[PDB]
Amino acid sequence: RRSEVLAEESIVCLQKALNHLREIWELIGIPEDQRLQRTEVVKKHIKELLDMMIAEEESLKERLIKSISVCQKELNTLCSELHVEPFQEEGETTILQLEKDLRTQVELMRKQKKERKQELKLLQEQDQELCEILCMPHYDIDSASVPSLEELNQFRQHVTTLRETKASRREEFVSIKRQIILCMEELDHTPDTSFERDVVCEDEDAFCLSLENIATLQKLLRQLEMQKSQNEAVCEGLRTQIRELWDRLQIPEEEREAVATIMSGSKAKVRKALQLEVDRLEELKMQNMKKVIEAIRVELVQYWDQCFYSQEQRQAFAPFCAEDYTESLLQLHDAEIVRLKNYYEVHKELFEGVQKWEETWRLFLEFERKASDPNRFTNRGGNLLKEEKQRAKLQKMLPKLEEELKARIELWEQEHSKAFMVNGQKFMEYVAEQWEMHRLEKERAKQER
Amino acid sequence: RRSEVLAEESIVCLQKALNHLREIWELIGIPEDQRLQRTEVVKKHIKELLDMMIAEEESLKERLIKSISVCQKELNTLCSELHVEPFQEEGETTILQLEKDLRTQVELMRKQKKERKQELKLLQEQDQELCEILCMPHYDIDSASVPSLEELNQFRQHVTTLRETKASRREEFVSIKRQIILCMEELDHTPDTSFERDVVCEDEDAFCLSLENIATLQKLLRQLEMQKSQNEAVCEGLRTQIRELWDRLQIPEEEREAVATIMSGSKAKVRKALQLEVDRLEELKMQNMKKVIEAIRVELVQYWDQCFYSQEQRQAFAPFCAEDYTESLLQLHDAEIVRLKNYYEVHKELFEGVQKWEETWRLFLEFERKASDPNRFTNRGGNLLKEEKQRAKLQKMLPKLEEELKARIELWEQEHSKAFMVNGQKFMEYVAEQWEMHRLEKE
Repeated sequence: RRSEVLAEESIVCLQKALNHLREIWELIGIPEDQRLQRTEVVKKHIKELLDMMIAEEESLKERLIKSISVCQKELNTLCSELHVEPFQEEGETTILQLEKDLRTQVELMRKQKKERKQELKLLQEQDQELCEILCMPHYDIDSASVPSLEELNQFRQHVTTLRETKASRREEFVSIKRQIILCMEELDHTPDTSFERDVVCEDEDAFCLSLENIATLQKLLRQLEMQKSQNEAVCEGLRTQIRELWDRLQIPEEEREAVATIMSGSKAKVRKALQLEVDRLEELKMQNMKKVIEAIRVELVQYWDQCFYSQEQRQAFAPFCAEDYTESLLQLHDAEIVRLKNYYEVHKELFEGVQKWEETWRLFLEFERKASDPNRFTNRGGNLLKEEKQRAKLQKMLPKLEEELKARIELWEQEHSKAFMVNGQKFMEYVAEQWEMHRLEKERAKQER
Repeated sequence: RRSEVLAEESIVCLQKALNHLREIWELIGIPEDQRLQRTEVVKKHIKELLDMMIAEEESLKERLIKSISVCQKELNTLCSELHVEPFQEEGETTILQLEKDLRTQVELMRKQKKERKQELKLLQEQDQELCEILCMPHYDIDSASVPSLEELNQFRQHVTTLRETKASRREEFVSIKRQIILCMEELDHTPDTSFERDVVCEDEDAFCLSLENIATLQKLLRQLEMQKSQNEAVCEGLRTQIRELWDRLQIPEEEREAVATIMSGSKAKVRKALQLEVDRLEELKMQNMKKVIEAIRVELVQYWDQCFYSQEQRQAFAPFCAEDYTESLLQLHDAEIVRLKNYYEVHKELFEGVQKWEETWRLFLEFERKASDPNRFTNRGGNLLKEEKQRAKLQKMLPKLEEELKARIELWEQEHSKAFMVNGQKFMEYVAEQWEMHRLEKE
């Protein structure tokens, strides 16, 4: 109302000024011509200014009103694209205020739109990122244009669940790697594969966490466990074989407790040591049986020096040589030597007398040689009579044997049959041949007397 | 009531405009703040403009008053100078019209001021120009400041009178110049003086028409006129002497006419010719008296033989033997020939007898000679008788003559006295002294 009064005040000012100008035009003489020529200037300036400001405001009405008319199309645009009810009031209803508020709400909803597009951009920046790793497809909108709150939250839950699954698969990767490492450390493997080097050495983050690479990881663990299982099986075999030779040989407590260290974790370089021990134990059995079989062969030689010996009867055997020691060899020697022992115990006295004859014979030859006077009396060993005295006893002992030996031999053929060889044939023929050489020596020495 | 109408018209326009603009401010919601601002803008600007208008009007009004004041004082001062005729118009004073009027009157007063001052300068210029030539004083001022109409009149009348005097001086100059010209023509002067040659040859406009050169001029004219008068007087004297010589001489009337042309003016030609004429006439007179004197001398010598003379008588008189032919000498010779002719004529009867005796005696000697020589008979002229007879007659006449003659010779010495001689002595003795020369010639 102050302005509405200041208007009337201005009018009053004008009227007063005009009155004054009319006064000073009277104090001095001034024609109506110059008076009108001076009032015309004032009216001109006035009209000019009035037209100026009134143009400013008249144009201003059109400006604000057009601004509103456009702004409403703009809001109807921005309330359709964005599912939100338009806002308004019913008091002012003031052109200025209405225009200002309309432009305000428009700017606001543009900020909203920009924020939605931006949020969408970030969501995409996470989506394309994660989908590359899990090898999952995205995402079917397909709107680089406009979104909605419902759709926004949908994609939000989508991404969050994606992060959940990604974290889970990451945990799986972690654990399985933690196991694979131990397996490779056990088998002493070292990767040597592009994939293996990725898993073990690239040390995250990797890889394409699609079901493919994961399945390959699982398969790798299965392979390491396969090799480990193989090791355990084989070395179980060896560990059991050493128990076999344990029981067969001796299995002492101390030795067993010693090898018990080797009776441990299969999957290593232990295998070589165990195979070494097996070859060593087999060789040990071979050499032990070698000692035993050698000994028994010596006993065979002794028992063949006890009776016998046709070298063809020595060759009547077979296990001589025997560079191979196939255990059963021992089982052969046992049989032959047992047979030989029993057979000896059967014809014991026979062979006893058989040696008795050669002993008595050689001795008797020595005594006859001493009695044949190589020097005698002058060069010999007294007593000289006792030598004859025993020579007689020997000479009595011989035919008692010869008759007793010719009996058992002739009895043996009836008992066993059918031939006889005693490093010569038969045996009493050798005897008679020795009696022959002796009696011939004596008959020839008799001519020397 | 028309400017007032347009004024109320503008008030209406303003009111309407304010109403409409306020209405626009009510339609569109203006929070009064901007209203109160804009109204302030309007009132401020308009009050500024109107105050500019008013201030301009006040400045111009006060200025007009100042102009009226200055022009008023100025007009007082412009009324004092020249003539005090202030002018006032009754009716409507009217500030503007009064200013325009006072300004105009000031303009006109300045105008006639400059006009009268310039006219003063010009009048002084003419004044000096003329006063340089007429050599008159000027003027009684010079008071170059301010003139009055009356003073203008005084200077004017002064100049007019000066022009009159100038014209007069020039007229007299012309007349006297002409006269002097004719004078110098008469005597063939050829000016010769710086003044003479300015006057004659320079032929205007000079010299200084002062009292100086005018007095000098008239003095020169007096000199030349005196010269001419002297000359004419001399010529008149010559003419008079010539006339006197005419009266003294025979002077033919047919010879007195052609000599009238020479007796004219007083030119040097006339002068010289007159002098020559006089000299010629004096010489002629002298030669005439000469001829006459010589003639009288020969008449004397005619009479110096008839009775006279003797060497003493030849020495007697004879003053003329130097030829000074005056009228006095003429008179002398006249007296002598008169006295001589009379001395002879008085004794003419007494003088003839001498020649008679001498002739008679001479021829007597002739006859006495021819009658003595005896060779006569053979070689002489007859008649001898006549000869002898005549001789006898002679001897008869001779002594009878001497008788009648000796009576007159003694009678003359009885008068004037006392003796006479002729070529010695002589005379009557010589008469007888010849008879003895005959008487001795006979022995």
